[PDB]
Amino acid sequence: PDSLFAGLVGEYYGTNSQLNNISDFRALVDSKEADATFEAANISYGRGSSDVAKGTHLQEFLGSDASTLSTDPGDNTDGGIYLQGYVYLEAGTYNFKVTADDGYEITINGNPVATVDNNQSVYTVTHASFTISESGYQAIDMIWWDQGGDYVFQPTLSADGGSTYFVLDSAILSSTGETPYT
Ligand SMILES: OC[C@@H](O)[C@H]1O[C@@H](O)[C@H](O)[C@@H]1O
Ligand SMILES: [Ca+2]
Ligand SMILES: [Ca+2]
Ligand SMILES: [Ca+2]
Ligand SMILES: [Ca+2]
Ligand SMILES: [Ca+2]
Ligand SMILES: [Ca+2]
Repeated sequence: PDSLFAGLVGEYYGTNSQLNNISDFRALVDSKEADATFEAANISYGRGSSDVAKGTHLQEFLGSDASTLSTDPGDNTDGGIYLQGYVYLEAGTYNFKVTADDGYEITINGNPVATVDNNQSVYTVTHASFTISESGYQAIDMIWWDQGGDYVFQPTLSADGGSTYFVLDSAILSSTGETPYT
């Protein structure tokens, strides 16, 4: 049985090779078991400096969510996270606005909805809108990585045409698509 919690299933991977793009991070994910798992219940991480994969920087980055880490990973030069689960969204139009260093990819119901396929110092991108056809728990996954240096990841979502944005957190996240009461 997979645990039911109000969050996404989180996996952290570190490496001593360079992460330049999404494909490099996905290859890392596919190469081994996660270096740590966690519950991603408040997806607003960092900012910090001096490499996410070093020392206690991952704990600092994950903040509130770090108390669910399965282990304290050892040092690596580069690292990132893979998150997967469900998010409750009513039918309608939405768009992401993401602050990040380095890059990332977010997909909903299998379709990319926010992508930066390269390294970058902290930058905020307002992404194009997408539609949700039916209200309910939508499948969502996220990739984010740090190639080194500074690191931050905050993917906010608007349901009202960019007037207001919210962080994805325990109000609407579900690890399995069942309703959490936690
Ligand atoms: O590639 C752009 C560049 O600024 C990279 O160096 C870093 O320190 C920063 O966090 C970013 O990853
Ligand atoms: Ca894996
Ligand atoms: Ca560590
Ligand atoms: Ca924090
Ligand atoms: Ca906590
Ligand atoms: Ca690197
Ligand atoms: Ca960086």
